Amino acid sequence: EASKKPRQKRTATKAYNVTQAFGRRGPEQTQGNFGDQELIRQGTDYKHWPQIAQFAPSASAFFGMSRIGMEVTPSGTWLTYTGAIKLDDKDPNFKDQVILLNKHIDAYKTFP
Amino acid sequence: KKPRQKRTATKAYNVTQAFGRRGPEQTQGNFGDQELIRQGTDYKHWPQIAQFAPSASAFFGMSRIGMEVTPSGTWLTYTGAIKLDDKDPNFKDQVILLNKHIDAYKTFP
Ligand SMILES: Nc1nc2c(ncn2[C@@H]2O[C@H](COP(=O)(O)OP(=O)(O)OP(=O)(O)O)[C@@H](O)[C@H]2O)c(=O)[nH]1
Repeated sequence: EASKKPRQKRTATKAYNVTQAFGRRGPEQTQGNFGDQELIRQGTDYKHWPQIAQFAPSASAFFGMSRIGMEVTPSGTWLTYTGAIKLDDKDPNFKDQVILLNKHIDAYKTFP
Repeated sequence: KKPRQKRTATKAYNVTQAFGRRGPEQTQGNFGDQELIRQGTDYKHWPQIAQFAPSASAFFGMSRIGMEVTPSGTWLTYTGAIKLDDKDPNFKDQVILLNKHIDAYKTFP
């Protein structure tokens, strides 16, 4: 039931984890690089998910803020995206936010 | 003043008001024709566009995420790609729709 969904609409959870929904973390251009082993294993059941999720864009923001392209290639047709989301450094939590995000960025380098 | 990434554009609060002018620069959005820019989530093809926007889980799962410090602040960066389903009956309509919007600003009067 979880795996029936198009990839961009999947919701990772302990039962259907980040690796299962979105592939092994890793270094390549269109492979995901985000998550330490606890997030990878728990998905949205991760205890600090909401403090990560506060940075994800709404659908309107996703198409409003991003640089969208379309590439047709031997594998299919791909909607490419790029953008950046500013952290609020007025937020007393800003320090914590950074540390939490950096915990998960490229964390895969540190384990098998 | 919701966080920018949480805003939702509508006729009352439009793509330009919410996310700024469409343009060539790396901090600007390039997506939307004049009608989508005016209507936001009221746009008559919104559902067919939104079908490609990632869940929170998917945004963080699929993307290459980074963090950069610049004079304007600290930025969570993201890049990646969302494969269209070839075998969907509506694939061809999706292509047309996407083409209508990507860098549409280049032809605005
Ligand atoms: N970046 C990106 N990669 C994708 C996308 N769709 C498929 N891929 C990659 O191509 C592979 C092809 O697998 P699919 O059958 O499309 O999806 P799956 O989740 O592996 O398979 P099921 O869960 O059994 O449906 C995936 O494992 C991904 O790594 C996408 O929308 N974006």
